[PDB]
Amino acid sequence: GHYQAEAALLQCTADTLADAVLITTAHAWQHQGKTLFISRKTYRIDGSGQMAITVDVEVASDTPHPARIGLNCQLAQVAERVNWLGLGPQENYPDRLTAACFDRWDLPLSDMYTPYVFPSENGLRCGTRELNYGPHQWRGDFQFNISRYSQQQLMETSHRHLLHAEEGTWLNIDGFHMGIGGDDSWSPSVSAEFQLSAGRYHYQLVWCQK
Amino acid sequence: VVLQRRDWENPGVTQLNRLAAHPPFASWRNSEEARTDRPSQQLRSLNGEWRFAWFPAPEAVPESWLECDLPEADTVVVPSNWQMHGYDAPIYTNVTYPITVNPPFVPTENPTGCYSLTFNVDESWLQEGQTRIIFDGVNSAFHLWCNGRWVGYGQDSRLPSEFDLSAFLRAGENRLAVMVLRWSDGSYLEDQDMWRMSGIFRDVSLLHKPTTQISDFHVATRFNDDFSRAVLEAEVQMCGELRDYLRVTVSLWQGETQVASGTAPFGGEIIDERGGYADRVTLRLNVENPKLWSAEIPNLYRAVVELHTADGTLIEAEACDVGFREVRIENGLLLLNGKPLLIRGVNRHEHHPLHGQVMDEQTMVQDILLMKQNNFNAVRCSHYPNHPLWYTLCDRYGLYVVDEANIETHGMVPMNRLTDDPRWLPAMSERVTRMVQRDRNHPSVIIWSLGNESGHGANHDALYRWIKSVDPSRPVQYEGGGADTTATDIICPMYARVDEDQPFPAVPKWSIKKWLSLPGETRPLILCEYAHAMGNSLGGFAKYWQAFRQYPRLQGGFVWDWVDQSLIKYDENGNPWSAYGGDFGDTPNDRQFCMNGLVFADRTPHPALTEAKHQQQFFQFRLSGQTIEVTSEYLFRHSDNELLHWMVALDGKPLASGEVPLDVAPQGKQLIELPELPQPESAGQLWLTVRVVQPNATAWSEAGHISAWQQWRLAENLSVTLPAASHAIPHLTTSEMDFCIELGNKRWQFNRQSGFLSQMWIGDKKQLLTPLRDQFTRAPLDNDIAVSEATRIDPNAWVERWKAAGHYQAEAALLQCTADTLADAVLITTAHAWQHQGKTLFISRKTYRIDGSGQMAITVDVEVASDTPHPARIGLNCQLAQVAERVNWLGLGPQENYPDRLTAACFDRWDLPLSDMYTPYVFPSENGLRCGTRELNYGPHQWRGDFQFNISRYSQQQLMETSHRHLLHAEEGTWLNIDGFHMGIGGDDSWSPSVSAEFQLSAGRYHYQLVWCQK
Ligand SMILES: OC[C@H]1O[C@@H](OC[C@H]2O[C@@H](O)[C@H](O)[C@@H](O)[C@@H]2O)[C@H](O)[C@@H](O)[C@H]1O
Ligand SMILES: [Mg+2]
Ligand SMILES: [Mg+2]
Ligand SMILES: [Mg+2]
Ligand SMILES: [Mg+2]
Ligand code: NA
Ligand code: NA
Ligand code: NA
Ligand code: NA
Ligand code: NA
Repeated sequence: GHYQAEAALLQCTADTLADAVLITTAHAWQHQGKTLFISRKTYRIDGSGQMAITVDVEVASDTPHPARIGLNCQLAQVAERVNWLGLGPQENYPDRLTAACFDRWDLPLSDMYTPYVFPSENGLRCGTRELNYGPHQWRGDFQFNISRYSQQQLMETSHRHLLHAEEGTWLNIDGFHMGIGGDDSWSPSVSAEFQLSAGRYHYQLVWCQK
Repeated sequence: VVLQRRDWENPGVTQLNRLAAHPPFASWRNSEEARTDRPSQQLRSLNGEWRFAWFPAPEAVPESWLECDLPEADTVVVPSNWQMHGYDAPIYTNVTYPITVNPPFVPTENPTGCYSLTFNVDESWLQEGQTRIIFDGVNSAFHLWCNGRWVGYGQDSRLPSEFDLSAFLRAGENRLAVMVLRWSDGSYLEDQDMWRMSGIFRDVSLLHKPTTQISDFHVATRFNDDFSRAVLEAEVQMCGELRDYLRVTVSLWQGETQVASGTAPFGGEIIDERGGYADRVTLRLNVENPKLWSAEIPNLYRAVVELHTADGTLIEAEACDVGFREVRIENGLLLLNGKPLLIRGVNRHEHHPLHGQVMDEQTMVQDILLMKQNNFNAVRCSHYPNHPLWYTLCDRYGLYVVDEANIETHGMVPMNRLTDDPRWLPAMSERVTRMVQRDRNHPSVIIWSLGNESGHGANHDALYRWIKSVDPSRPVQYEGGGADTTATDIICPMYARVDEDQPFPAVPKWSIKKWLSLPGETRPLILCEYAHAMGNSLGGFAKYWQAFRQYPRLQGGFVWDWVDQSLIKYDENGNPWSAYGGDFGDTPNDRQFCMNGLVFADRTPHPALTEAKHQQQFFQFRLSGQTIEVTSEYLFRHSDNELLHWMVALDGKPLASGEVPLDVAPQGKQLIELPELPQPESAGQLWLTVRVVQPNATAWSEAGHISAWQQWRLAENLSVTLPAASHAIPHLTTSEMDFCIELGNKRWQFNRQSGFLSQMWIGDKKQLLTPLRDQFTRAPLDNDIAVSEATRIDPNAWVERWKAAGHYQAEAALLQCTADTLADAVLITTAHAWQHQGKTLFISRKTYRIDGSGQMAITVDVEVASDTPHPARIGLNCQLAQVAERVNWLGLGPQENYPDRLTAACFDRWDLPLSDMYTPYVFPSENGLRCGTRELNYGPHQWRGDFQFNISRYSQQQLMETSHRHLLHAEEGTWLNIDGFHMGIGGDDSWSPSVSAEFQLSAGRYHYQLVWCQK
């Protein structure tokens, strides 16, 4: 029920600090009485404008290891370029990133999408410390993809020519992402060291304006 | 003549007047005594009280000593090593010879032990037949006199020397004089990494044989394809006068049943143009469906060899235990009785902490029992022939033995300088040939070894072929010169790693997996030494066993090694302490490098032993849904003394348990279907534990012995239900120097100059003696230190890199220390930089969140500079004020376990006395860690999370500064180390970096979280 599971709110509080506002949240994703994931976050917005998001996730040991642990949202902005400090310039995944180099990369938005004829998750870049898109900057240690196509649209479409640019830009920022495998394509082929099996996961992001 | 000839400085003379080697004799004059292995009146022990005098050199020995007792002499127990009686110091050196390397010469100051014995010989022993003396072990060379007359000379410390005394003895009182030299040319071949001692250290006895005697006999057993038929072949040799009326009978016995018998006159088959051996005969006995010998089932028969007259008068009888088994290498696999062995082996020196190198039955039995109880099936005689009883016990209890010649020339440059020299071939040959002649009839001996660490010389090739020629029944192995030379049937490296190559010039150690498939290579690989168990070690052990099980031609190895070579010394109050190299004034020395055991010298187990037991299990398990699949790794036995106990628990709380009898054929599988398990009410992780129990006692184990276990995680139910909001609210008191938080009779004090929780108060009672600080270092393990020779330092060793980077000197510098008030909590935020000489090694960012329930939530985020050596640990430490009796935890245990040595540990609720949370390694280091812990309880304290911890009365600082365990003092309160992360311990070897990459703290950024509350 990973594709069906809905977020249920456990906690949502706000506190005023010396030079910041702190929002604290907790969610559970459940499928037929079973808790698959728990997400606990703090958002800390300070006087400089930077929003620090600290995320701690629990994944039930007996549920299949998840494909990714991250956040997504649809930005209103459509910008021409994507600028990042991390692995590139081309698409790279945890078990396929040796070719990629760490550096400052700047590509048009369209290069951040790989037009596989059968559409799927694509265009990820790993080992990223800084991502820039229009006025937005994200900092941390994350994997990301960015495009005009949502994960849902990619999931529901069988041919690349039937894809349509959605309003704004879909951003997926992951703290962790499963390997892609490929020893073969007709059995589970992702190696254990690339499966998200740790049980507890932590990542932090800083979101600010350029 | 004796002084003039200096036979102890001539590798061309290794003996004078010594009798031929042979299998164990007792010269029974009663066949029934021979059958039942009862004592023999013809074999008398001379052990007990002898007289002894120490001299600095053989030139210092007064001539009168030959004729009568020195009044200056003392009375001492024999067998003994004279260093153990305090006459001079034992020397611990590893590679470097304890004498100047100048073959064949030894120092002129050559410690000389003068032993003598006045004893009675009855006339009946001298009127007829032959009286010989037997010295089973004399280190390192000796001259023998009897009633003042020179008898002979012997070398090789590890095999018996025998001399005919018939013409030297008189009726009544006789006197033996034995002049034992510490050093001789034989010492050049005796450079084993062990204490250098000397003396008459094995049994001394007298044996009476008739003039017409059995002088030798060899037992072979050959089989048909399915081992349903066997032929026992016994070759027998005689000395004395040949007569037509002489006969030999060989009988085979199964318990009290005679299964076969053969009789013949002397006279062998024609072997060449000059005829045959008139003084030998070969009897052949057919055996149908023999019971086969193995370590699994050590079935033994008894062979009795009788020399007699045609009309039935017995002259004498000899006998041995016979094990029907075949050892062969076929298609690259070592087979026993047609099945591929998986060698669960260990190297074992003959060592006792009180008695030195003197071995006794009790110590031997204790070692064998502990080995078998810990799933070992094989032992390597590192590096010399053992005390004869050892083989008899291995025959009877069931262990595979590698019998090894007493040859090690490690200290030579290059290592084969002597072994490639034809001048040293005679001396080397006697150490090989006399071992074979003695031990060839033992079923436990399955492999011959040419010695240890003597490079590869032409002499090895010659002696390899000699053994292959005289004994085709056993493979020959030898490691020197790169582990895969033409002098070895088995690729037998030492400390070759599983996946990692070590490409040393000329003698590389390939990954064992890679080694097998090198172009042209076809042999099986069995490590003669692996998993160096020095101190806190055996990291990565499971990696070897995973590989052994996956690759057919990887057939195991022998752990180095069984028992720590520590010796007992006494303090001023007579209290004993464990000593090592250098503690006896011995110099130069190699310090603690003599201690590499799975067990302490007194046979108390190190934590590593349990890891060995678990990985060497004979049953394998898989879980699929409700089904447990049990696979047998036995080759011969059905599981006829085994039952499976299963237990399902929820965070340590038993929910269901049952038992099923195991009925598994060798190599077979059994499926056990678990019953419907009731859903647990509470949240948490369900764990399945299975264990294999032996309901019945055996020769080697008690009833209820656990032989195997395994755990799996089952269903987990994550906690979604929030704690009911506590009504109380903590109060922050700010001052210039401190942030104080109060909640009832509870205070938390954070120093604002340092940025650490410097104190906690429960009422008016202090909880901390030292502030809670970050710790990134450990008191270095033997593996960390990585020294095999005290002189040499490896700049790549972990301790060296840590020291050079300033990890042990690093000073915390405060970056940020702030306090905030939330609706229902106080939030303290800190950041520290650890720096050495301008360079930042680590940054620690923390939050402490204290709520109304009195729980302190600590979040820690650490950055580690990518160019600093990976740190030993990422954690916190403090000295608690409390000293409590018990430590209680939910996590891996009960024993000490580390990230790369935790497979044996089980997740459960464990409760131990505080003292059991400290492992008393003789050389102190980081110790007592327990991993995968979710909850820890000590006195009033509780910590929750996912962490590793150790807890004890010794700081890392004291452990780092103290060279011997007995010098450690309990500190005030209790030192707690709680780690989010801890580096592997390594152990593949202990003289270079050995911690595998997946166990090094290389991630750059680390996060862990702890909750500290009062229980
Ligand atoms: O305790 C070590 C153990 O291992 C074997 O080899 C010893 C070791 O000594 C070091 O000085 C050398 O650098 C290294 O080449 C060698 O492996 C030996 O067979 C054992 O008897 C014992 O010393
Ligand atoms: Mg690369
Ligand atoms: Mg000599
Ligand atoms: Mg050596
Ligand atoms: Mg006895
Ligand atoms: Na699709
Ligand atoms: Na194997
Ligand atoms: Na050693
Ligand atoms: Na059974
Ligand atoms: Na120490």
